[PDB]
Amino acid sequence: MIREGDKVVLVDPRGKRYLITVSKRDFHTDLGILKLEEIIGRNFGEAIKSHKGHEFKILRPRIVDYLDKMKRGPQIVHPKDAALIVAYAGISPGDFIVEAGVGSGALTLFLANIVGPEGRVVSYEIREDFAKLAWENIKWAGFDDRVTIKLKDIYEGIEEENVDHVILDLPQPERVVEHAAKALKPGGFFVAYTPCSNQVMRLHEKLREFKDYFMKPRTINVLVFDQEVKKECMRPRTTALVHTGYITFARRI
Amino acid sequence: MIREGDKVVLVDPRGKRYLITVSKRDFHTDLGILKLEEIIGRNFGEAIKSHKGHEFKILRPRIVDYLDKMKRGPQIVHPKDAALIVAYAGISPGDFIVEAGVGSGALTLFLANIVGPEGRVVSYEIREDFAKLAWENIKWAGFDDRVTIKLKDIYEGIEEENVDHVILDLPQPERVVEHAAKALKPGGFFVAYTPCSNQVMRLHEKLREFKDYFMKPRTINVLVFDQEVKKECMRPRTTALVHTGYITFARRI
Amino acid sequence: MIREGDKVVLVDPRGKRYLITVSKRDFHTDLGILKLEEIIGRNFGEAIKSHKGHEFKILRPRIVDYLDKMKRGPQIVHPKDAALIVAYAGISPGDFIVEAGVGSGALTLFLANIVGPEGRVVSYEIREDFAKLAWENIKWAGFDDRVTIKLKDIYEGIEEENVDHVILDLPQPERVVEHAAKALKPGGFFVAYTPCSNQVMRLHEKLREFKDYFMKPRTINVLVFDQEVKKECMRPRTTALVHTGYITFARRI
Amino acid sequence: MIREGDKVVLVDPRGKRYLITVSKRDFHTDLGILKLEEIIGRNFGEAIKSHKGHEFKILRPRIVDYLDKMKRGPQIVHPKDAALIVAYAGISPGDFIVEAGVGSGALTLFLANIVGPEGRVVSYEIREDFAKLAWENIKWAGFDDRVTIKLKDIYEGIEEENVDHVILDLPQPERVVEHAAKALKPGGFFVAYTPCSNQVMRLHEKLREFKDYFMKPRTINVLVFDQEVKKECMRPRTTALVHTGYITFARRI
Ligand SMILES: Nc1ncnc2c1ncn2[C@@H]1O[C@H](CSCC[C@H](N)C(=O)O)[C@@H](O)[C@H]1O
Ligand SMILES: Nc1ncnc2c1ncn2[C@@H]1O[C@H](CSCC[C@H](N)C(=O)O)[C@@H](O)[C@H]1O
Ligand SMILES: Nc1ncnc2c1ncn2[C@@H]1O[C@H](CSCC[C@H](N)C(=O)O)[C@@H](O)[C@H]1O
Ligand SMILES: Nc1ncnc2c1ncn2[C@@H]1O[C@H](CSCC[C@H](N)C(=O)O)[C@@H](O)[C@H]1O
Repeated sequence: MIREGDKVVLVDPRGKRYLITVSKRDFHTDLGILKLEEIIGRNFGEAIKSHKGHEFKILRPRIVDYLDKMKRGPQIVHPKDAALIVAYAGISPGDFIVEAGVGSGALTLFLANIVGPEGRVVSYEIREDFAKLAWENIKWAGFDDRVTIKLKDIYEGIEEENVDHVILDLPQPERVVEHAAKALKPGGFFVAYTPCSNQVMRLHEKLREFKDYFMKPRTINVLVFDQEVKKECMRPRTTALVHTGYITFARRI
Repeated sequence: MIREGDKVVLVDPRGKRYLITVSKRDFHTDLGILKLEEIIGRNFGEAIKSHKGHEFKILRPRIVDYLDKMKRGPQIVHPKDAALIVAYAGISPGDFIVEAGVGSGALTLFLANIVGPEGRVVSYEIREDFAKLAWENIKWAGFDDRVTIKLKDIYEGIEEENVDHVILDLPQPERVVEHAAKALKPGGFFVAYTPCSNQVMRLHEKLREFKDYFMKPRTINVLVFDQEVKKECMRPRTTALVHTGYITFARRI
Repeated sequence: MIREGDKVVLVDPRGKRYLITVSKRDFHTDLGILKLEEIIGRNFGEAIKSHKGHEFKILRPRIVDYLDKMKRGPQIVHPKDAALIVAYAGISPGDFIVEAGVGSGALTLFLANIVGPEGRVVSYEIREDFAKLAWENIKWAGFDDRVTIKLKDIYEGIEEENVDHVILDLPQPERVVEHAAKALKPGGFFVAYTPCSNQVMRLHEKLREFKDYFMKPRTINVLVFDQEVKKECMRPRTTALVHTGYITFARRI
Repeated sequence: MIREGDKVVLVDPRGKRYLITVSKRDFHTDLGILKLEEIIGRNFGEAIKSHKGHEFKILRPRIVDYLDKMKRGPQIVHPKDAALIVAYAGISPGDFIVEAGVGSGALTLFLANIVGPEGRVVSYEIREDFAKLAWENIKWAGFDDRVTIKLKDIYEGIEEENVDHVILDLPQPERVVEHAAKALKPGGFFVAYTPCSNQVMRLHEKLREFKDYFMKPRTINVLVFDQEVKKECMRPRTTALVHTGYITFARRI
């Protein structure tokens, strides 16, 4: 039951993915021209061929596909870091999240998927060009129902009340700690992602000032090694992404 | 609206958590005796005092509290590893998951929380004492509605059809690859956690045999460093958990 | 040609080492009493037996044995860190090194071994109990000929001239930068080991002030993983020493 | 007393090094032409200028400069790995080392520097073009006195006797274990560098066969992180070299 306007992932013989809207149009590939209207009426698992006879397999888009093919700026939160945010703050279906700044919306997409259609994410942003980019990513991924972008400076305050988590990727998360203490419910998490150890120190100094409002904070950083596994040789990949940012957690009350 | 039989987390002045069922009983602490009936009628955020005048703050249990206080055996999947499984396989609210072996239920609790009340997890297990331990953990955490434990050897087959993910923490995941190829929907993930590099090699040799059923597999391992952040000194903690297991992902067709 | 008063390493059937001075005495072990005079006249490679028949093999002490069996306080420079100091600063036979503070002498032993009998290490120290501990370790290891300990505060100056390397494990290495610029020959290294990232920042600010005296500084930290290699399972050891200190290098002129 | 035919390091205003032989020639640079005869008669620490007025400072070449500027092939042992070899096997001035294969001579240069003018390194090699490349590097660095290259296959045997260390960067170090057991003195080290975990497993199986000849083997791998230290931000460098090879040590008797 694939209809016109539906999104679909096409998979190459090389295993390359193309995330595509189904329409009566020509799609130009590396490996020939695809007649997209052929997809209509077909099912996931089936395939289409280019004019050169190369086969493209049809998959339902998953969160991994939207995240991988998203339009982005240079600074995003990596899936490995979003993964640890979700895990250590216990982010759950139905949660209400305040986040800032929205950026390209990578973290936002990840979180919106996790809280599900009855959860909510409100993301503050001060750059209208990034707000627009993120909004387009979020509509494209199908999460406009649960995510709202505000063009507003979160250092001036958080309008929301009884929130589950306040999640920051901002230059100065210490300017949000007081607002978060008021906005968060008992047991909710304050979480901040910060590239520099200078940021971590300034954040911790603020959290110490607010020690009657939070449990003991914890700061981590995560590294993921890829393994090269061939018939005659397993070893880690030679180079890795070794640093993106520190992640600090503080539980309210 | 805290009623009798409700679960509650009590937080120490030291920040220690006690995950408790509310009844009219006496609770014995490090810091004196608590009269749990006093919790009844109270609200989250409020507090109770021990007979020695020590204050215990009252929180709603979150997934982090269940995971942290769970009854466990010596071999569990760590939250950092569960986090990366969820992230790289795109595990989402409503998903249908086959898992084995259930173990103590740690990975199962984590996944059950992510898939939500309309998702499902079916966990196979061959040791009835672990099946019982996991079942008691899952009922305690409130997930009996969405998780089912089967006392059955998954090497003999997977009954389920059109599953989103098959997720393994088993000595021999290569003996499940064919069953998973049949059970998984197009685009679903096979994921296996394995402590030893020998397991990774055997698994990859099997996935190569089934290269027509899966995209190119990926194997990772994740390390999380804790930071020590004091007024005058920030540095990583001296010692870390540096290895638990490798994680392999292969996407179906 | 093993004589009385020689030092010798005795190796257990379990592979445990005992670094011992050969005299006509009784040595009490886990595995029985050893008659040490029986070593006299023997050669390296041969063995002695305890009164319970357990065999102790006789080796010549190497630097690894002195380092491993040295009397120490709680804060030393680890061999892995000393290794990188030697490597990245190009520490060589015949070099003249100024070091501070001596501590237990661990770094000093390592460096003294590398510069050889014609190199020299001068180590400054302000605590006389540590100066004595280090001196006893250095005499025991046979390096009194090339190492001198000074009971003097290196923040007040370095007397030495045309030195190859100034090597610091001190709370405030920035108070030594100016003295080191004067003491070092052209192309010599300033090197500083520091546990905290706050120390690294203060040091780098000082080195920026002295940017006309040094090349661009480099700061590293080193992690060594142990592998567990059994017949049926290879994997990294579960836990590791993941942080000791950062190491900063700056080459003079 | 810089005379003609001497080697010198020239340092750029940008901090770039040029390792050069002093002759009456013209040296063409990025920053103008250098009249190299001007160096004659001068001292280390002084400078030459290009015709364009840019200053090049004069340093004595150190092992770090030879290692950094060496002509190499694609596969060398990294200084961090050579560092741990030296450290954990206790490689010392005066040692006699057998090494294979010589490669580009990077490990050989490192080791030759450590053993000093009275130590010896004998390196076996089976490819004549690499033997020649290494020989040219070793003569250039000034170590022809202490290093000998043999065009010979070390799997056929080690001619040398009472050696301190046998040091391997070979596809199959297990084919050398028996020869090393015979060649090594009591307490000498067998050391092997291997990129793949499969090599580590085959090597350990051979060392278990020879367990009456060696103490318990140890396998490590080393990672060095670079830190970025700017006035307003300290953080690890984003990317790192995360794997080169494992290093296995076994002490003879
Ligand atoms: N005070 C503030 N309030 C709201 N947004 C802010 C802010 N200060 C900075 N920002 C925004 O925060 C963003 C940091 S980049 C955030 C990237 C995002 N986490 C992603 O994964 O795609 C920038 O877009 C910046 O404009
Ligand atoms: N073939 C098989 N089918 C089902 N369970 C199996 C199995 N082989 C081993 N097991 C079970 O797999 C488990 C591995 S320990 C699993 C721990 C779990 N992931 C947690 O986080 O708590 C054991 O309980 C073992 O009994
Ligand atoms: N200004 C100063 N001058 C000389 N020594 C100093 C000093 N400030 C601190 N110290 C000494 O520096 C030492 C730091 S611990 C050094 C450990 C040593 N690197 C080892 O490996 O064993 C202490 O012994 C302290 O007493
Ligand atoms: N059996 C054998 N005997 C001697 N050399 C061998 C050998 N098998 C392989 N080799 C050589 O071993 C080398 C591996 S590359 C060694 C690189 C070297 N450690 C460096 O740092 O520069 C190659 O030059 C190869 O020709």
